[PDB]
Amino acid sequence: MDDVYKTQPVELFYPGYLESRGYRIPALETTKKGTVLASIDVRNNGDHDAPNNNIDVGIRRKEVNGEWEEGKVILDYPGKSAAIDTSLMSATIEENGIEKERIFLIVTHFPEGYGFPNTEGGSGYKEIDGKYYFILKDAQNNEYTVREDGIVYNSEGNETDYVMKNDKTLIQNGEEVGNALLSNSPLKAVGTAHIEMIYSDDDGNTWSEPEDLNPGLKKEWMKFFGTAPGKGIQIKNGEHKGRLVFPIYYTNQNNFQSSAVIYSDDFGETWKLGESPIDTASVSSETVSSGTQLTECQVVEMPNGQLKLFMRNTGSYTRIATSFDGGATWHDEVPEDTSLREPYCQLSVINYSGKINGKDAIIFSNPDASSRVNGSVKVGLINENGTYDNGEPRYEFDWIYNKTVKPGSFAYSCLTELPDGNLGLFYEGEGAGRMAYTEFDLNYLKFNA
Ligand SMILES: CC(=O)N[C@H]1[C@H]([C@H](O)[C@H](O)CO)O[C@@](O)(C(=O)O)C[C@@H]1O
Ligand SMILES: [Cl-]
Ligand SMILES: [Cl-]
Repeated sequence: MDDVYKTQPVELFYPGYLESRGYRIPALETTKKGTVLASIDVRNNGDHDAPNNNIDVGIRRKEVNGEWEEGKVILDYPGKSAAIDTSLMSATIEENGIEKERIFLIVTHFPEGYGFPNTEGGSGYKEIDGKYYFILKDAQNNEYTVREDGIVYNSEGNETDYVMKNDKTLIQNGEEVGNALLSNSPLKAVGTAHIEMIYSDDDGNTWSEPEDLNPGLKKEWMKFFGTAPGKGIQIKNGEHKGRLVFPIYYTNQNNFQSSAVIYSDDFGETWKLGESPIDTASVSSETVSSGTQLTECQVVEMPNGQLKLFMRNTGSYTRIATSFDGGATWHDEVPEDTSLREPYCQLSVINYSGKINGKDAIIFSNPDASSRVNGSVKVGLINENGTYDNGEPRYEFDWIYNKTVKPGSFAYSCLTELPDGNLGLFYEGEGAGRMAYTEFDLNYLKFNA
């Protein structure tokens, strides 16, 4: 205790804050300017997942040597159309002679009446030539496409008297007749999972309008397709320096869940979908229908740029996948780590910028139990141990520290490194829909009660 740092937990979001009855799914990221960003599900109708819940994106900022600022809703869809599970990423690009910083946020989006349990398949788009067009359905399940200037075309390629604005509002004869995201609209969007993206150029003050990442990225055979909540990373070393890496997961036609990442090499302008660790020489994540499912995940980078994907799964212990091509593919051996008991809950893992006992290190946090209790933060030392049959080296984890930071209820959490080398933790567990945040140092993790 004598030399340890640990702040008493504070509530950043709670029932009633921003008029919301519920809050869930914490995400935490630090900017290059030292600002801490805390995004959350603004679950206005209660703690339940989609569907039947008006969920929005909220965020709070804490600049270096400053207080937590007021929370703001930065993405809000009509009715009970949900924006659920957010992920944050601070990333930079060498501009003219200025290294400029942009903050990325991706979130899963459902139209009204839909969520993970009842999602349909498809991207929500139809491809004509090389252009993807937003699909709309009438009550008779006929198909329409939104094209130039928002004009709605029918299945025969002829124009209707409908226009859809970018916020999915439907105009007919100069009158607003509905919104494509609502259960009561004459023309509805496909009831399927989207990943939407927003970005901020001013250290998190203001955010762009959502950009749908589905077209050309989500496979038509996918049903669920959504953000793995927490954070993404920008690769710092190796062949793929600068690549943005965002953990996601999806389901195929058998509703089997598979983890993956989407990545960008043009600073978020375009995105590509990498393989799942489910995808091997033997197994295809498109057609698999049995075995261990891999769902929510987080990614950390090795000293040479090698990627490690930590995955929530239907097994007892955390699964870790290894990528040699910046997340495009994963080594076909995906082992457990018997030091990371995994009771089917989201986890957090991050890179640590400084050496710990002369080694590069990562930090891990999850409920270390057979249920969502005993929130524990672990420190992993990185050790080389030979190379692969290929040329790339082999990294292993030494879990030296394993500190309980929440003996009672503990669910979703997200770590981040503070500008001073300390650690922040945005976690569920304090009860009554309260989203808690605490700070501590490495000595707090070394202490063994
Ligand atoms: C999009 C969505 O629904 N995400 C939710 C996930 C998924 O439902 C599961 O990963 C699917 O198996 O699970 C939670 O319910 C949970 O267990 O805390 C909360 C989270 O918001
Ligand atoms: Cl302890
Ligand atoms: Cl509760």
